[PDB]
Amino acid sequence: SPWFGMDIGGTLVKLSYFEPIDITAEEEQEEVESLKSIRKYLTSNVAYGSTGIRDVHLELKDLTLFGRRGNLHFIRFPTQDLPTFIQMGRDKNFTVLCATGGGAYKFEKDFRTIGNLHLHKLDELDCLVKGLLYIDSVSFNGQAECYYFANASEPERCQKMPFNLDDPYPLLVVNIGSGVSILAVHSKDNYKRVTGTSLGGGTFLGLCSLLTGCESFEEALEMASKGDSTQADKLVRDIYGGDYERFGLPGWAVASSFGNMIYKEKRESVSKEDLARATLVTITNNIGSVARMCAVNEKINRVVFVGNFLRVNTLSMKLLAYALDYWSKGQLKALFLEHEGYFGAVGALLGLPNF
Amino acid sequence: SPWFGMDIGGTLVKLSYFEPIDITAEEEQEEVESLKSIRKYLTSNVAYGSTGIRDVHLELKDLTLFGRRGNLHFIRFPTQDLPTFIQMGRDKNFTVLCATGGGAYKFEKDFRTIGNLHLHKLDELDCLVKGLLYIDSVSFNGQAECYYFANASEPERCQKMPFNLDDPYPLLVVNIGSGVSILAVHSKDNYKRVTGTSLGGGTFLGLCSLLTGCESFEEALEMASKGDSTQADKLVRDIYGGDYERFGLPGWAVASSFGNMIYKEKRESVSKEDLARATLVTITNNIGSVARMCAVNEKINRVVFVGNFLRVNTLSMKLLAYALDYWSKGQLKALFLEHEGYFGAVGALLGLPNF
Ligand SMILES: Nc1ncnc2c1ncn2[C@@H]1O[C@H](COP(=O)(O)OP(=O)(O)O)[C@@H](O)[C@H]1O
Ligand SMILES: Nc1ncnc2c1ncn2[C@@H]1O[C@H](COP(=O)(O)OP(=O)(O)O)[C@@H](O)[C@H]1O
Ligand SMILES: CC(C)(COP(=O)(O)O)[C@@H](O)C(=O)NCCC(=O)O
Ligand SMILES: CC(C)(COP(=O)(O)O)[C@@H](O)C(=O)NCCC(=O)O
Ligand SMILES: [Mg+2]
Ligand SMILES: [Mg+2]
Repeated sequence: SPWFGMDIGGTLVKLSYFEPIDITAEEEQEEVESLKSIRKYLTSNVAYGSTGIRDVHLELKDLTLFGRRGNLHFIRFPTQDLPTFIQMGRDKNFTVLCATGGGAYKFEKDFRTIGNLHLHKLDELDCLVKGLLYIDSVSFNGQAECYYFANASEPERCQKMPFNLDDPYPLLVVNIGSGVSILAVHSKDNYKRVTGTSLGGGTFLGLCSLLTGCESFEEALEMASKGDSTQADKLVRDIYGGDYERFGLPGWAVASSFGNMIYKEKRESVSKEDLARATLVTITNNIGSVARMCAVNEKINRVVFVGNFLRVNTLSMKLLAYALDYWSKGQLKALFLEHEGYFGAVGALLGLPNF
Repeated sequence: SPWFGMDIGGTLVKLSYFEPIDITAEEEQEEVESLKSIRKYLTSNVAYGSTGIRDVHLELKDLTLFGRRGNLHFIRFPTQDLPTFIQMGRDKNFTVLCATGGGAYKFEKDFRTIGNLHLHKLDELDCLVKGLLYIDSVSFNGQAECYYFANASEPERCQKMPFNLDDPYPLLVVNIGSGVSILAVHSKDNYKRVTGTSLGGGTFLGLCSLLTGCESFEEALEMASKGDSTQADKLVRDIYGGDYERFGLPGWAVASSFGNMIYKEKRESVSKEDLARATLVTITNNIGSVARMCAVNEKINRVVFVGNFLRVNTLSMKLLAYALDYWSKGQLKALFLEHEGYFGAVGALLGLPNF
């Protein structure tokens, strides 16, 4: 029985797979052909079908788990293609699946079309916390799982640097997926969802597809990297002529996101790249402001950002870093994690002894 | 010297004008022709040029102010047309102007092209608080200035009803203009800006103009009233197949605003009206969530929404009413005000004895 953990989100399916590497001569000879066939397919390919990708760089090598040495693999595909994944799962050639995310419920009846399959569902928040605390405790092949941006307010000094979660309590976890959930973790047993926002990575991608015609998340990020968001955004200085110093708003801060788009003349001169950047900046800053308000409210100064909205997205990471640093006068730290999108999948996999 | 108060915003200029009605026979005969000419122009017209409007329905009749009986008029035009207002102010025919808003600073040098004019600038937040507490204390021609939506969670029962601010402390004031400023008013002397958000009425109008081609705020509201925002928004049930009951998210709540727009097929079947509604719903709910988080943080259960984003906008008012009521289990009251956009202009006018 292959060891999988699956987090089925609104947008992406995330899959963690533990490949045993201590396979004895007897076990290897007595391996079922279809089980041996899955292991070879998963480790001999980095693209699966037309939409599955294995994030080779995230692999945890020579991990001990359930008393076996093996490697932890990380795989992702769009939730839209889960039916293809399932139809191939029913391939005549071919087992316990721990699943979390909204789609463990939505697609429960579909998984049970695989006759030799028992589906155990696990709570999304439970799996996220367990997964995060586990990955950080085994480290990233000896490197820190958790990093931050030192001197996030100074550009010529800003650089990524490791961060130590040896005691990670208390902790605010901001999960930026399709939407946004915010968790307060006080201990490994005491955590709660304190709020969320529907203005998440789906909002960026949805709005940006509407405004610019971009076809992918990556194309949107690369358009955004070429844009100037101040072309679409009305700034404090467009209203004051300078700074609003009585309340500490500098002239370059955004007063109204997309506020310059109320003028036909400005809508006509704005580029898709500007709009892509304005969308990203607007979604990111609003998340950072909500996160800041929860942190102050929960009296928690470490805020960890996870989820896939930040994959290959350094612009948002820096925006979040700079924003928490600036508005909090340094008392709030934005924290990031190499395995950002996969913690639910890992936490699900860790629920395997419970069945 | 005419008595004006002017709040020059990022989008709209708001003007309060006190028309004296106790004009004695001597004063009337000895009135300067150009001062008599301004009074007749302002009270004999409801549209001024092509963009000025007098909100006749908001007039405060037979008010006593600075020891004179008169009427309080409320006028608005786009900040874009302030230069026209000023060039006509320099008309050879023709005096102290108290001004607030970012534009009192931005256009300070322009006002001084009017030779017989002394410009005194006043702080925006100061004027807002003074104006609000003053209008509510003189009432709306005997009716309550402040109202709310009783049973905001039940549709067949939801109705506007008066609300009493005889003691209005503490108070959270959420000013939804181009952007959003949030004030905590603990007393008439002790108030502070506690946060804000750049996702304000300019964001709704800017995004909606981009997405739908609407030419005006009113056209956007009327498009929104015909739309179905769930066509653009991904809901909890699109992800879970139903409710996320472990954390009390019903299946109809928005999981990801505009989240369904990541699918080419859905972008192709969505209508401008749907997009108009999704924009309004997304901006409004995010403001209501931020407001809820400040209220809980400031330990204040009365939240007053002002600014012009809500003029002729009952959909947003109800969304804000329902949202504060629902998420707070009834302990938070959304409050609204007949004179929503004009409190800064009134507060400025009240600074007149100080000069
Ligand atoms: N390859 C990708 N395909 C689609 N969306 C991506 C991709 N990479 C990053 N994203 C972003 O991640 C977000 C979803 O992150 P994720 O945490 O997996 O969400 P969910 O749990 O809702 O599926 C998307 O909204 C998008 O902004
Ligand atoms: N006639 C209108 N023209 C333009 N915007 C309007 C109008 N009526 C309502 N609005 C909305 O009010 C918002 C501005 O409100 P207001 O409080 O006057 O802002 P500001 O102080 O920044 O000028 C606009 O963003 C728009 O959403
Ligand atoms: C409902 C969700 C937990 C779904 O999880 P996801 O697929 O985004 O990982 C998340 O989208 C969310 O919390 N959205 C915010 C909804 C709200 O709090 O109003
Ligand atoms: C800067 C402003 C006070 C300008 O006032 P306005 O013209 O919107 O009435 C307001 O747009 C605002 O507070 N925006 C939010 C900016 C922020 O807090 O990040
Ligand atoms: Mg998720
Ligand atoms: Mg204003």
